[PDB]
Amino acid sequence: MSQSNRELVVDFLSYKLSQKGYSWSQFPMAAVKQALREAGDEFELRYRRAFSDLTSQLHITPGTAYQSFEQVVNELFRDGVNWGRIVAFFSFGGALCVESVDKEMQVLVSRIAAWMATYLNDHLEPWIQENGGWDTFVELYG
Repeated sequence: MSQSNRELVVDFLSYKLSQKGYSWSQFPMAAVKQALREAGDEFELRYRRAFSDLTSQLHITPGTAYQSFEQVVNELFRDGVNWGRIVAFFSFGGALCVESVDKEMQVLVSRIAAWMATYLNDHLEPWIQENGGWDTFVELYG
């Protein structure tokens, strides 16, 4: 999970940046990654606001600390965790990275990736592991 999740986060963020015309140079596993990439595209297809409100609540700068990131991300889970909210969490991180590149703060991309892995391992893996693990995610979104 530690390294697994780190790799999962980097893959999704790299996918999103590539897809959107940005560089990703600031950085069954294969089945998990693919399922998550598609899940995110489906999610963003419906919700296209890009978490403007949440990103505004965060207004990320090189000075922003994890605790602030954690506090804002917690908003997605006020009613607890579920697969859709985990997908939204990945999408939110992608949105934060795109925003960071648009502001010429590409230095933040690897930082956001680290923050996401930390948050995933700390707050989301408990629920994930209790509900089938990533195997169930693939089975549900693959």
